[PDB]
Amino acid sequence: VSPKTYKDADFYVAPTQQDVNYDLVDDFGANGNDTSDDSNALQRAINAISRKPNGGTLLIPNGTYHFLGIQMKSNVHIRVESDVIIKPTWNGDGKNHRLFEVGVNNIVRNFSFQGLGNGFLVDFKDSRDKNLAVFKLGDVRNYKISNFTIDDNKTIFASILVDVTERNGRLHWSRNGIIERIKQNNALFGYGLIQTYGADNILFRNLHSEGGIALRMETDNLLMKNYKQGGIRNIFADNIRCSKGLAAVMFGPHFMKNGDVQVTNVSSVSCGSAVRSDSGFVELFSPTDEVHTRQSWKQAVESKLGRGCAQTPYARGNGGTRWAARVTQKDACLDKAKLEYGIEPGSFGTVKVFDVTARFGYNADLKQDQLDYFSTSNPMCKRVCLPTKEQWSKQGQIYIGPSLAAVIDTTPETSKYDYDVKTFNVKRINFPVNSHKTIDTNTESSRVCNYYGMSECSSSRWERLEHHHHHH
Ligand SMILES: [Ca+2]
Ligand code: NI
Repeated sequence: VSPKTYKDADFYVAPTQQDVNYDLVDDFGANGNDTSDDSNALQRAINAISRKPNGGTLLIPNGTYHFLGIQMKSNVHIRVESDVIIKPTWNGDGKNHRLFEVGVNNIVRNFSFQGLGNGFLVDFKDSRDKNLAVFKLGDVRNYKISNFTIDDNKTIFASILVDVTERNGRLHWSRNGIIERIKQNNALFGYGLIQTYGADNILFRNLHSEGGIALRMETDNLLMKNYKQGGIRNIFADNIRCSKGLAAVMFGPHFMKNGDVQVTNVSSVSCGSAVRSDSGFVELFSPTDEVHTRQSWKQAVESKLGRGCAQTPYARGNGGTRWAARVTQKDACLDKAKLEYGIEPGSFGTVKVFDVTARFGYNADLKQDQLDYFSTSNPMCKRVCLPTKEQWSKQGQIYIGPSLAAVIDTTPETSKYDYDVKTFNVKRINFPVNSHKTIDTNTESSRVCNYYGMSECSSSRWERLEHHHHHH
């Protein structure tokens, strides 16, 4: 079997007309030389540009800029010179920030943002703000974002949120685009370069995440739960790479029913696996006017579903009055929950991954529920470490240690909502004897690691100091 082919114009069509072309410093008064905020300048430039029926280009010239919460607009095409450094402007209000928002609070049509030459840098290393994404996308169509390195500091926040937004009683999200030639350094395990929530006809290409997951197809979030709208469809990716992370490519549908995805050329070095699949699952949320306790919400649920059909309900945020519970993964329970609440576990349609190469290493991101898969090849749990509380205060959520497999697949969960990640020409390099090529639901495991008394990771290892950057 052969992969499906395509051309860049299938996703993104560049402008044929242009009314204006400006320079961020010369025309708008950005200062590339001090540490002042350049947000106003950038936005004034963007605004002036979208004013014109055919828009135009704005050049961001060499220098160091500070931007935050900028609002993109239709028919603006930003070009960024290769010695630019972009930094998040400081904001101490403790909320979730992004450098750039595309179709989040408006509607955006023909838009691009491109590094020239060898690419530029977004730098988070000196930021005091932990809550940062580079781009958040909503209602945007026909776009290209392209060319740069993100120097992260394990912030909370996939860097690029291919996300939904809410306008006039429905959800909206991005249709045709390309996101390509981006490297991320020093990402947090539970995050990475791309996270997708709602997406039609998007090409993801030449993307690399150091840590976490490069292409996270984990389709979750409030608005989609509530509106029963969103998810991803007809996604193409090529050249997805992981280093010192969980996975290059990950499928995790949650509650959303997703479309088709095709991936070619997946590589990883020193990651959990090159490809990862999770089963879908259902959470039932208690009503927002009823006052509930954990035990009362479990009871409402076991009442309609059965003894044993609810998992341990957790708290909705702070408050303590609103509750959510996972339906147990048993066809029976899942069946009644379908009949009774009209909702089921999520899945993906046709999924094909071509050319997967996983190179063994010693510094993968590892989840605690994966450690027992070392039983066959690493029966003394060598080279696995626990991060200190200063490094990560919820000890046991993340470990650093040897690669486990080419492909991890937890999808066999359930009967009716199972989905099929087809993989082709899968290779491993330098895995030890008795190790796993695929890990699934049936794979034999057995505790060999000290979960909470094993030795702790050096600062050097946690902070990836051995990696001297050369994007310079
Ligand atoms: Ca400045
Ligand atoms: Ni760097």
